[PDB]
Amino acid sequence: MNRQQFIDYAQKKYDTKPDHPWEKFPDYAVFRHSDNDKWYALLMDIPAEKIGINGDKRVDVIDLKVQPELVGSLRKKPGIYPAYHMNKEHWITVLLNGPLGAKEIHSLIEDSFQLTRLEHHHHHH
Repeated sequence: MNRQQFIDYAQKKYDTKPDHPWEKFPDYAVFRHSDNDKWYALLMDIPAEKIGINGDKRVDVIDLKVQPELVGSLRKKPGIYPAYHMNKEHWITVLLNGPLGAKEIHSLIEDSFQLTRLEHHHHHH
């Protein structure tokens, strides 16, 4: 899967525009819904050695939010490495330059989308 596809896909399904809070990182892109509040989606190129792969070539990865019980299912698939941040089950690093298929990624995102749905609750009774 190429980044151009990810950027066009997000603007197509998430209709969200890229953001870069840190100017020292213009190549970094962050997607978030201000109408949903609470989310995590960042795309950045990190060394292949930072994902556990021996290769020293740089690769493109994106943050994927999943449920604590579906982490084993998604994390079981190869090419997907766990987040190196403080969390792990909440956010999972996915290798776009990996063996992951475009249709396979779309299915996984659909599952994460359910958690990024707008208006989680709003009813007096």
